[PDB]
Amino acid sequence: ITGLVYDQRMMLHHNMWDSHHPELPQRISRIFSRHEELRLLSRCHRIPARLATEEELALCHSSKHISIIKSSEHMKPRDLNRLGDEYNSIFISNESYTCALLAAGSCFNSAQAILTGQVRNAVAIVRPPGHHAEKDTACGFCFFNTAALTARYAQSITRESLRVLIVDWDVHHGNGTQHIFEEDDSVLYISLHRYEDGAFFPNSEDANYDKVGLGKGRGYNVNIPWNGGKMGDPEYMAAFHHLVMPIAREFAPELVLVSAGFDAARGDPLGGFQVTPEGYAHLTHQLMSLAAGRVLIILEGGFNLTSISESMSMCTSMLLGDSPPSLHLTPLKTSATVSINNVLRAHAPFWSSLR
Ligand SMILES: *Nc1ccc2c(C)cc(=O)oc2c1
Ligand SMILES: [K+]
Ligand SMILES: [K+]
Ligand SMILES: [Zn+2]
Repeated sequence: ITGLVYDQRMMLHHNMWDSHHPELPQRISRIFSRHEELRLLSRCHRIPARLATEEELALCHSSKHISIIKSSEHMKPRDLNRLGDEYNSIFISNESYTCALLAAGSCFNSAQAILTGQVRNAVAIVRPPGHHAEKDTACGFCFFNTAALTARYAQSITRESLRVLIVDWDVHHGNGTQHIFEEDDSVLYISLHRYEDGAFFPNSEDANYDKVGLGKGRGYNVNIPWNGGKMGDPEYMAAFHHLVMPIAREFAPELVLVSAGFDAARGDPLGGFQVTPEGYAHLTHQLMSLAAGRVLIILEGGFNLTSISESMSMCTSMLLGDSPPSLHLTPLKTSATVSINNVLRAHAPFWSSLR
């Protein structure tokens, strides 16, 4: 069966200076409501949220970073503003730390539910997001790297070398996730993201296809960067067909984590892409063929409330075993073919399935 975790307390994190900032509290309540409306909620096993512990945060983050974000709990508005401004694209309220702990702890409980056999797969409707967060810093609406921490947490209750695949289909590069595992061959990081040769957030060449990992982790970092404007279902289905799925099958993960931002969705003001809810359903359904179905979908970005609610609900529908909706309709944009070919050339030395 399918687990679901959601806790309205994660809505308390808010922007006190700009109440229309796109990373809204109602992102998670709208997704939760849509699950209820589509009668998906009643079909799931409800997994309780919990706080991550500071020891658990230290799986990926420095004690300094943990301490600094923790300290924000007690700050007056002026110092919250000052601290937030020390990072790239961060706002902080007194509730932020607690919400970031709940987001992480919720995902640990979800991974635990899967790994103990209580559920086969699970969805986590959480905020604030995580994948921009680095070992030592907050970034891009993210405080702690929830997905990265969850991979380590999974390893901490099974085997240090448990093979974890992280598929990051948030429209942005998960810079923090890449860096945390860059020298690691136990965690395969595969990200699809708008890149625009560095013009798209977070604006680093770290996100390019030629960054394939370091040391023993060489080959275990797969960046699929998009250039030249809007991409959609055809391009994402093709990237999964040619790259994500062949590499994933060869890696043979024992657990799949999805950094599931829905900002590549049709309608997203930040992403500018047009992946459909049906498209996200097919991506989910493909990932379910891995790791004996052990997949945990973790909300990252995604800022059109209707788009993210429809899209994530479709993912949960697939997890629950529903038939994929009818769909990949068009030839690829030429720059997407170039992107896919660039990644294939970059990773053929490491994956026999690409040769
Ligand atoms: N990084 C960023 C911050 C704020 C935004 C708003 C308010 C709207 C938008 O379309 O994109 C944004 C991107
Ligand atoms: K991504
Ligand atoms: K890696
Ligand atoms: Zn994003």
